Amino acid sequence: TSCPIKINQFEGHFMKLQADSNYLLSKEYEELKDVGRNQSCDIALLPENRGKNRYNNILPYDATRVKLSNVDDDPCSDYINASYIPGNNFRREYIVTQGPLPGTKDDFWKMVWEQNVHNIVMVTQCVEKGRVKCDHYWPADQDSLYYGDLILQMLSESVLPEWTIREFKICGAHRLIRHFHYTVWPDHGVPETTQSLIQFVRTVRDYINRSPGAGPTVVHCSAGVGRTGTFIALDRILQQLDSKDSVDIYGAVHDLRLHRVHMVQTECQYVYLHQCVRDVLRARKL
Ligand SMILES: [Cl-]
Ligand SMILES: [Cl-]
Repeated sequence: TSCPIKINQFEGHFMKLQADSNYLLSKEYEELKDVGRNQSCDIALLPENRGKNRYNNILPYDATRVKLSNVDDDPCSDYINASYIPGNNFRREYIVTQGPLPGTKDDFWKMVWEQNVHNIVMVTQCVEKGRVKCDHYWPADQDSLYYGDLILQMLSESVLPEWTIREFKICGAHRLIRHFHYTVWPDHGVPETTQSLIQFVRTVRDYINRSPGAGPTVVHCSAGVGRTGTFIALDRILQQLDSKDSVDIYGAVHDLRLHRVHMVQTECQYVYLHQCVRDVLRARKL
């Protein structure tokens, strides 16, 4: 369930993994294949919930799903496609979810309100080369909108070359929510540089560390598994490097997989995590 590498050995460890056409890397990534796989997704499968899943084969485990509150009238009114995920420090440091659908964006905001979320991380565009990935579930401008019993107002939007940071006020109290939208992930494969995602993660983590009251950080892409799991794994491992004498990429991904299917969905993303750590450690060493 873990594979901790001493920082001074990490360079050579990763070269070793990469030798003979990623021979041993592939072997290790495959060891993760089965983690979590005993767990059912019965609630997600109930007829009343079918329209609430973006992908009919990417569903939260019963044991770790986030539940919406309910009172009077409440079939599976408690359902959203979202899972609690541990971080470097505590259980439920994140909530991972699918890209909201037009028909579940009210549920999404209800969850953000009920869970005291102050930071949302989005690692997809809404449409990628014409394929719908996520509904545009926030306001397009500063004009307010209702989502269910909540009112949302976008107070600010700061567009940078690789991500956009929005701030919303939500009234249900009123709270300030920041949205960190990474806008450059390639349509296929991982980002072209490690620096891009490293700098994005570092920026998000700065803000999270400035939100001590908050509930979990929401992270999503389209399905809430591959890019999302890579983002969370990188956030967790970068914190390891700052605190610790070793780094456990395998262990972070193992832990993510115990909580949601497919977290870090491709070997390419698993390689990218190693290349990110390799690059940070090279710069430190120097
Ligand atoms: Cl749920
Ligand atoms: Cl960790």
